[PDB]
Amino acid sequence: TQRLANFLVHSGNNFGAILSSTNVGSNTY
Amino acid sequence: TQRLANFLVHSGNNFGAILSSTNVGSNTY
Amino acid sequence: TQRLANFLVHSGNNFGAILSSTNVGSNTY
Amino acid sequence: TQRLANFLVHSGNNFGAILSSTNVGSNTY
Amino acid sequence: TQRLANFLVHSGNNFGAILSSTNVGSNTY
Amino acid sequence: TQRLANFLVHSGNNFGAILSSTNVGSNTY
Amino acid sequence: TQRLANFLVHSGNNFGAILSSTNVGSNTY
Amino acid sequence: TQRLANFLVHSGNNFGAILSSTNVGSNTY
Amino acid sequence: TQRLANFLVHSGNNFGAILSSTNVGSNTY
Amino acid sequence: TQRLANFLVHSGNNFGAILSSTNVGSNTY
Amino acid sequence: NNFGAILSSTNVGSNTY
Amino acid sequence: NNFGAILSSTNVGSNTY
Amino acid sequence: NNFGAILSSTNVGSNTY
Amino acid sequence: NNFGAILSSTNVGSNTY
Amino acid sequence: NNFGAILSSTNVGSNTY
Amino acid sequence: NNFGAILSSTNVGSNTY
Amino acid sequence: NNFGAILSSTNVGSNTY
Amino acid sequence: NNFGAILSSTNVGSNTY
Amino acid sequence: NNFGAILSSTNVGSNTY
Amino acid sequence: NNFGAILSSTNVGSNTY
Repeated sequence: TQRLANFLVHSGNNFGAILSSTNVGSNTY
Repeated sequence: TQRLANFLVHSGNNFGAILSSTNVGSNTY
Repeated sequence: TQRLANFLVHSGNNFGAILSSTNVGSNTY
Repeated sequence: TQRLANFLVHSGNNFGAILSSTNVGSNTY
Repeated sequence: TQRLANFLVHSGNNFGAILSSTNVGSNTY
Repeated sequence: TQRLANFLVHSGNNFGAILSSTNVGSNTY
Repeated sequence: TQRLANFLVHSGNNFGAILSSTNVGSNTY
Repeated sequence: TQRLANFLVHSGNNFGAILSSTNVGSNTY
Repeated sequence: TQRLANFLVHSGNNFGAILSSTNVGSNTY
Repeated sequence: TQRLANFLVHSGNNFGAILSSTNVGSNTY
Repeated sequence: NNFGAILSSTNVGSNTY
Repeated sequence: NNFGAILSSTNVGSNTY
Repeated sequence: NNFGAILSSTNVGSNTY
Repeated sequence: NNFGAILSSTNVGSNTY
Repeated sequence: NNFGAILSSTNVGSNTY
Repeated sequence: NNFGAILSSTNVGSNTY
Repeated sequence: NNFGAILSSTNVGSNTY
Repeated sequence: NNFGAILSSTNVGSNTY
Repeated sequence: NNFGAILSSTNVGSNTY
Repeated sequence: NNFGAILSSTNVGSNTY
């Protein structure tokens, strides 16, 4: 059982998520 | 059992999600 | 059992999702 | 048992999903 | 048992889905 | 323009969905 | 324009969703 | 424009969602 | 433009979500 | 523009979320 | 007289998991 | 007279996990 | 007379985990 | 006379974990 | 006469963990 | 000699939104 | 000799929003 | 000789928002 | 000789917001 | 000889906000 992962990212301008996990509620009652 | 994954991304301008997991509720009651 | 996956993406301007998993509720009660 | 997959994408302007999995509720009660 | 798959896509302007899986509810009660 | 809807449900044991909207990806690349 | 909706549910044991909206990714790359 | 909604739920034992919106990633790279 | 919503819930034992919005990542890289 | 919402909940034992918004990462790199 | 809807549910028994 | 909706739920029993 | 909604829930029993 | 909503919930018993 | 909402909850019993 | 796959994409132009 | 896959993408131009 | 995968991406130009 | 993967990305230009 | 992975990224330019 062997798992290998490789990631290479190049970003000029970032306004969002890269390799990220985001949670937002924004709920209304 | 062997799993290999490779990722290469080039982004000029990012406004969304790249290799990301996002959750948004935006619910209304 | 062997699994190999390769990904190469080039993006100018991103407003959505690339290699991403997104969840949105936007429900109304 | 061997599985091989290769992906190459070139995107100018993205407003939707590329290699992505999206879920949206948008339900109404 | 061997499975090989290759994908090459070139996109100018995207407003929908490319190599993507999308789910939308949009249900009404 | 008038819309009227009425729902009545009686459930002993639930393992699935009742009056629900579910989305599952379970995709593989 | 008028919309009226009524819901009545009785549940003994719940393991799933009742009047709910659920999203699950469970994707693999 | 008028919208009216009424909900009544009786639950013995809950292990899932009632009138809820849930998001789960559970993704793998 | 008028919106009216009414909710009444009775719960013996709760292990999940009632009238709630939950987000969980549980992602792996 | 008028919005009215009413909530009434009775809980014996609570182990989860009632009228709540919860976020959990639980991610792994 | 009914000009709307009448829904009746009656269950006699027990639920065991 | 009913011009709306009437919903009735009656359960006689016990729930055991 | 009802021009709205009437919802009635009656449970007779006990819940044991 | 009801032009709104009427919600009633009645539970007779105990909850044991 | 109701032009709003009426909510009633009645529980007879005890909760034991 | 090819026993696999060869995919070639060539685009000459510009994309304007 | 190729027993796998070769994918080539070449774009000459500019992207303007 | 290739028994795996070779992916090449070449972009000549500029991105302006 | 490749029994794995080879990924190459080349971009010539500038990004302006 | 590659039995793993080789990743190369080259960018020539500047980023201006």
